[PDB]
Amino acid sequence: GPRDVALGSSIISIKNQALGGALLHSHVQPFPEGSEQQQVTVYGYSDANNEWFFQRIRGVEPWTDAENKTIEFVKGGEMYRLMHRLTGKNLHTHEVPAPISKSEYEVSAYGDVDLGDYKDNWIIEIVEQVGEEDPTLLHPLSTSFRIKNSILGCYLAQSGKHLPEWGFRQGEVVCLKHASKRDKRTWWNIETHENERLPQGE
Repeated sequence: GPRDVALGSSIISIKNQALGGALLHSHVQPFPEGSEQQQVTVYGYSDANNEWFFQRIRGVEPWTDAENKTIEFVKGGEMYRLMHRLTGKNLHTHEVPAPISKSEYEVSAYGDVDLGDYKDNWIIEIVEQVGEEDPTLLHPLSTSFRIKNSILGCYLAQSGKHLPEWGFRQGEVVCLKHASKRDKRTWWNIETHENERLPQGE
């Protein structure tokens, strides 16, 4: 994949860095309780349901494919939405107990490019850059980053718990309250990166 992730046109999968860390995932299956919205999980194999792309925050006009004039790069410290590619939904959280980790917040996929709320805005916080590439940008594999909800202030995390059979026993994803900086369940990296507009990164 290309070395720098772009807003909108970069298709990425995102891997958790804790032990047993897997790929951020969504599918057209609802939570049976909680908010009953579309599930978000982690999955262990390559799959089109692992594909996400970055979108502009709620509050400004969104990026669209017809925007051929400009390529913008995702920057540490800035806010973005994360869109599930196949379903078009926003990575979402809210003050709802998580399915298994009842003291944490449930994470779902909700809405679309136009519909949702400001809990779809996440701060991308870069916490480690391997190599001497632009420290402000996201690079596949070498960048570790955290995903902090702009409204609730919690961190996206692979909890370590497994969902029941209704979540195909995939891994629970939560928004951790009071996470430590060095809690690797809240550390993520770009695993795969696809973008036809960018120089390929050999």
